Amino acid sequence: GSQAVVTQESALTTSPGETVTLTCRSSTGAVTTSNYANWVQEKPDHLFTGLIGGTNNRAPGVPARFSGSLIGDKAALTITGAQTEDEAIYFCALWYSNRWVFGGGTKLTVLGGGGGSGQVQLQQPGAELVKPGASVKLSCKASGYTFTSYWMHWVKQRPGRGLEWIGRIDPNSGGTKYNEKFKSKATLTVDKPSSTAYMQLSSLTSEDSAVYYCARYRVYYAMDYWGQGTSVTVSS
Ligand SMILES: O=C(O)CCCCCNC(=O)Cc1cc([N+](=O)O)c(O)c([N+](=O)O)c1
Repeated sequence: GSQAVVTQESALTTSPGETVTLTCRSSTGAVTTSNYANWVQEKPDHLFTGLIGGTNNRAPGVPARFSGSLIGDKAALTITGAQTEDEAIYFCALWYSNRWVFGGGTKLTVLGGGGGSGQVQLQQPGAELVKPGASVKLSCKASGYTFTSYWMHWVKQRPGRGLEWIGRIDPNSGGTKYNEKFKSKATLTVDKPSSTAYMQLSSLTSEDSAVYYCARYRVYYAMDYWGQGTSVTVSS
Protein backbone atom coordinates (compact mmCIF):
# COMPACT_ATOMS: atom_id res chain seq x y z
CA GLY A 1 0.00 0.00 0.00
CA SER A 2 1.77 3.08 1.35
CA GLN A 3 4.74 3.75 3.63
CA ALA A 4 2.61 4.89 6.56
CA VAL A 5 4.31 5.49 9.92
CA VAL A 6 2.38 5.74 13.19
CA THR A 7 3.87 7.97 15.88
CA GLN A 8 3.27 8.25 19.62
CA GLU A 9 4.89 10.13 22.47
CA SER A 10 7.99 8.25 23.59
CA ALA A 11 7.25 8.89 27.27
CA LEU A 12 4.82 10.70 29.54
CA THR A 13 5.03 11.26 33.29
CA THR A 14 1.98 11.71 35.50
CA SER A 15 0.86 11.37 39.12
CA PRO A 16 -2.04 9.41 40.62
CA GLY A 17 -5.28 11.29 40.04
CA GLU A 18 -4.18 13.37 37.05
CA THR A 19 -5.68 13.32 33.56
CA VAL A 20 -3.24 12.15 30.88
CA THR A 21 -3.86 12.02 27.12
CA LEU A 22 -1.86 9.71 24.87
CA THR A 23 -1.98 10.55 21.17
CA CYS A 24 -1.50 8.59 17.95
CA ARG A 25 -0.42 10.39 14.77
CA SER A 26 -0.50 9.31 11.11
CA SER A 27 2.29 10.32 8.73
CA THR A 28 -0.23 10.40 5.85
CA GLY A 29 -2.46 13.12 7.29
CA ALA A 30 -5.18 13.15 9.93
CA VAL A 31 -6.29 10.03 11.75
CA THR A 32 -9.88 9.32 10.72
CA THR A 33 -12.62 7.02 11.97
CA SER A 34 -11.68 4.85 8.97
CA ASN A 35 -8.39 4.05 10.74
CA TYR A 36 -10.36 2.32 13.54
CA ALA A 37 -7.68 3.25 16.06
CA ASN A 38 -6.92 0.50 18.57
CA TRP A 39 -5.10 0.92 21.89
CA VAL A 40 -3.24 -1.95 23.56
CA GLN A 41 -1.46 -1.95 26.94
CA GLU A 42 1.75 -3.89 27.60
CA LYS A 43 2.48 -4.65 31.26
CA PRO A 44 5.70 -6.25 32.58
CA ASP A 45 6.47 -9.81 31.46
CA HIS A 46 4.93 -8.89 28.09
CA LEU A 47 1.29 -9.09 29.19
CA PHE A 48 -0.72 -7.41 26.43
CA THR A 49 -4.35 -6.38 26.72
CA GLY A 50 -6.55 -4.36 24.42
CA LEU A 51 -8.22 -1.29 25.90
CA ILE A 52 -9.96 0.65 23.10
CA GLY A 53 -10.89 -0.23 19.52
CA GLY A 54 -12.67 1.41 16.63
CA THR A 55 -11.59 4.86 17.90
CA ASN A 56 -13.83 4.83 20.97
CA ASN A 57 -15.24 1.35 21.63
CA ARG A 58 -14.37 -0.09 25.02
CA ALA A 59 -12.87 -3.57 25.24
CA PRO A 60 -14.64 -5.73 27.84
CA GLY A 61 -13.70 -5.23 31.47
CA VAL A 62 -11.61 -2.12 30.73
CA PRO A 63 -11.82 0.36 33.64
CA ALA A 64 -14.05 3.42 33.36
CA ARG A 65 -11.06 5.78 33.57
CA PHE A 66 -9.96 4.81 30.04
CA SER A 67 -11.58 6.41 26.99
CA GLY A 68 -10.74 6.81 23.32
CA SER A 69 -11.48 9.59 20.86
CA LEU A 70 -10.20 11.63 17.97
CA ILE A 71 -8.64 14.91 19.10
CA GLY A 72 -7.93 17.15 16.13
CA ASP A 73 -5.91 15.16 13.62
CA LYS A 74 -4.85 12.34 15.98
CA ALA A 75 -6.37 9.48 17.89
CA ALA A 76 -6.28 9.85 21.66
CA LEU A 77 -6.44 7.60 24.70
CA THR A 78 -7.47 9.51 27.83
CA ILE A 79 -6.96 8.28 31.39
CA THR A 80 -9.12 10.43 33.68
CA GLY A 81 -7.50 9.78 37.06
CA ALA A 82 -4.31 7.82 36.47
CA GLN A 83 -3.39 5.09 38.94
CA THR A 84 -0.07 3.41 39.70
CA GLU A 85 -1.19 0.21 37.95
CA ASP A 86 -1.46 2.25 34.72
CA GLU A 87 2.32 2.56 34.48
CA ALA A 88 2.96 0.54 31.30
CA ILE A 89 3.68 0.91 27.59
CA TYR A 90 0.69 1.86 25.43
CA PHE A 91 0.60 0.91 21.75
CA CYS A 92 -1.77 2.35 19.17
CA ALA A 93 -2.68 0.53 15.96
CA LEU A 94 -4.15 2.21 12.88
CA TRP A 95 -5.89 0.49 9.95
CA TYR A 96 -4.57 1.53 6.53
CA SER A 97 -7.04 -0.08 4.08
CA ASN A 98 -5.33 -3.50 4.05
CA ARG A 99 -3.05 -3.67 7.10
CA TRP A 100 -2.76 -2.71 10.75
CA VAL A 101 0.23 -0.50 11.59
CA PHE A 102 1.53 -0.13 15.15
CA GLY A 103 3.04 2.98 16.65
CA GLY A 104 6.24 2.83 18.67
CA GLY A 105 4.51 2.84 22.05
CA THR A 106 4.24 5.38 24.87
CA LYS A 107 5.91 4.46 28.16
CA LEU A 108 3.66 5.94 30.84
CA THR A 109 5.32 6.61 34.20
CA VAL A 110 3.14 7.16 37.27
CA LEU A 111 5.33 8.66 39.99
CA GLY A 112 4.50 8.44 43.68
CA GLY A 113 1.95 6.38 45.54
CA GLY A 114 -1.78 6.73 45.14
CA GLY A 115 -5.09 4.97 45.22
CA GLY A 116 -7.69 4.47 42.52
CA SER A 117 -10.28 1.95 41.41
CA GLY A 118 -9.58 -1.78 41.68
CA GLN A 119 -13.76 -15.68 31.06
CA VAL A 120 -11.56 -15.60 27.94
CA GLN A 121 -8.11 -17.17 27.67
CA LEU A 122 -5.70 -17.77 24.79
CA GLN A 123 -3.01 -20.40 25.39
CA GLN A 124 0.30 -20.35 23.49
CA PRO A 125 3.37 -22.56 23.95
CA GLY A 126 6.18 -20.78 25.74
CA ALA A 127 8.88 -21.37 23.13
CA GLU A 128 9.47 -23.30 19.92
CA LEU A 129 12.99 -24.04 18.68
CA VAL A 130 13.87 -24.47 15.01
CA LYS A 131 16.92 -24.62 12.74
CA PRO A 132 17.16 -22.46 9.59
CA GLY A 133 15.08 -23.54 6.62
CA ALA A 134 12.61 -25.68 8.58
CA SER A 135 8.99 -24.82 9.42
CA VAL A 136 7.16 -24.07 12.66
CA LYS A 137 3.43 -24.33 13.30
CA LEU A 138 2.18 -22.16 16.17
CA SER A 139 -0.90 -23.00 18.23
CA CYS A 140 -3.32 -20.67 20.04
CA LYS A 141 -5.99 -22.48 22.05
CA ALA A 142 -9.10 -20.38 22.68
CA SER A 143 -11.34 -20.86 25.72
CA GLY A 144 -14.22 -18.99 27.32
CA TYR A 145 -16.07 -17.60 24.29
CA THR A 146 -17.76 -18.61 21.05
CA PHE A 147 -14.72 -19.29 18.87
CA THR A 148 -16.30 -18.47 15.50
CA SER A 149 -17.83 -15.13 16.55
CA TYR A 150 -14.41 -13.42 16.77
CA TRP A 151 -11.50 -12.86 14.40
CA MET A 152 -7.95 -13.92 15.34
CA HIS A 153 -4.91 -11.76 14.68
CA TRP A 154 -1.24 -12.66 14.89
CA VAL A 155 1.45 -10.13 15.79
CA LYS A 156 5.24 -10.37 15.61
CA GLN A 157 7.46 -8.61 18.15
CA ARG A 158 11.23 -8.51 17.93
CA PRO A 159 12.04 -7.63 21.55
CA GLY A 160 13.33 -4.11 21.96
CA ARG A 161 11.79 -3.36 18.55
CA GLY A 162 8.27 -2.61 17.39
CA LEU A 163 5.16 -4.66 16.74
CA GLU A 164 4.20 -5.98 13.30
CA TRP A 165 0.72 -7.17 12.34
CA ILE A 166 0.89 -10.47 10.48
CA GLY A 167 -2.67 -11.30 9.45
CA ARG A 168 -6.19 -12.17 10.48
CA ILE A 169 -8.58 -15.10 10.08
CA ASP A 170 -12.36 -15.25 10.56
CA PRO A 171 -13.01 -18.70 12.11
CA ASN A 172 -16.65 -18.69 10.97
CA SER A 173 -15.53 -18.60 7.33
CA GLY A 174 -11.80 -19.23 7.08
CA GLY A 175 -11.63 -15.89 5.28
CA THR A 176 -8.09 -14.62 5.73
CA LYS A 177 -6.25 -11.33 5.35
CA TYR A 178 -2.47 -11.04 5.47
CA ASN A 179 -0.01 -8.20 5.77
CA GLU A 180 1.79 -8.11 2.43
CA LYS A 181 5.04 -8.32 4.43
CA PHE A 182 4.12 -11.91 5.39
CA LYS A 183 1.76 -13.00 2.61
CA SER A 184 3.67 -16.15 1.57
CA LYS A 185 5.68 -16.49 4.81
CA ALA A 186 2.67 -17.36 6.97
CA THR A 187 -0.65 -19.19 6.73
CA LEU A 188 -3.51 -18.95 9.23
CA THR A 189 -5.67 -21.99 9.97
CA VAL A 190 -8.38 -22.85 12.49
CA ASP A 191 -9.52 -26.08 14.17
CA LYS A 192 -13.09 -25.42 15.32
CA PRO A 193 -13.36 -28.75 17.28
CA SER A 194 -10.46 -27.97 19.61
CA SER A 195 -11.25 -24.23 19.24
CA THR A 196 -7.63 -23.68 18.25
CA ALA A 197 -6.10 -21.22 15.78
CA TYR A 198 -2.76 -21.97 14.13
CA MET A 199 -0.03 -20.15 12.22
CA GLN A 200 2.62 -21.88 10.09
CA LEU A 201 5.90 -20.08 9.35
CA SER A 202 7.32 -21.84 6.29
CA SER A 203 11.08 -21.83 5.63
CA LEU A 204 12.33 -19.79 8.60
CA THR A 205 15.37 -17.52 8.89
CA SER A 206 17.18 -15.47 11.54
CA GLU A 207 14.77 -12.53 11.31
CA ASP A 208 11.93 -14.94 12.19
CA SER A 209 13.35 -15.21 15.73
CA ALA A 210 10.72 -13.20 17.61
CA VAL A 211 7.78 -13.61 19.97
CA TYR A 212 4.51 -14.32 18.15
CA TYR A 213 1.20 -13.33 19.76
CA CYS A 214 -2.34 -14.32 18.88
CA ALA A 215 -5.09 -11.84 19.71
CA ARG A 216 -8.87 -12.08 19.55
CA TYR A 217 -10.67 -9.31 17.67
CA ARG A 218 -14.30 -8.30 17.42
CA VAL A 219 -14.77 -6.18 14.30
CA TYR A 220 -15.31 -2.44 14.98
CA TYR A 221 -14.05 -3.08 18.53
CA ALA A 222 -10.75 -3.97 20.20
CA MET A 223 -7.98 -6.55 20.03
CA ASP A 224 -8.99 -7.38 23.59
CA TYR A 225 -7.52 -10.72 24.70
CA TRP A 226 -3.93 -11.69 23.85
CA GLY A 227 -2.04 -14.92 24.21
CA GLN A 228 1.15 -14.95 26.23
CA GLY A 229 3.28 -15.15 23.08
CA THR A 230 5.51 -17.96 21.77
CA SER A 231 9.22 -17.12 21.64
CA VAL A 232 10.36 -18.79 18.41
CA THR A 233 14.15 -19.03 18.29
CA VAL A 234 16.26 -20.09 15.30
CA SER A 235 19.45 -22.07 15.91
CA SER A 236 22.40 -19.83 15.05
O1 LIG B 1 -17.07 -7.97 8.49
C1 LIG B 1 -17.78 -7.02 8.89
O2 LIG B 1 -18.86 -7.14 9.52
C2 LIG B 1 -17.29 -5.57 8.59
C3 LIG B 1 -15.77 -5.46 8.47
C4 LIG B 1 -15.25 -4.10 7.95
C5 LIG B 1 -15.64 -2.85 8.80
C6 LIG B 1 -14.75 -2.59 10.07
N1 LIG B 1 -13.30 -2.51 9.79
C7 LIG B 1 -12.29 -2.84 10.70
O3 LIG B 1 -12.58 -3.26 11.81
C8 LIG B 1 -10.81 -2.76 10.31
C9 LIG B 1 -10.53 -3.93 9.43
C10 LIG B 1 -11.14 -4.04 8.18
C11 LIG B 1 -10.92 -5.14 7.35
N2 LIG B 1 -11.64 -5.11 6.04
O4 LIG B 1 -12.82 -4.84 6.12
O5 LIG B 1 -11.06 -5.34 5.02
C12 LIG B 1 -10.08 -6.18 7.75
O6 LIG B 1 -9.86 -7.26 6.91
C13 LIG B 1 -9.47 -6.08 9.00
N3 LIG B 1 -8.55 -7.14 9.52
O7 LIG B 1 -8.28 -7.13 10.70
O8 LIG B 1 -8.14 -7.96 8.74
C14 LIG B 1 -9.70 -4.98 9.83
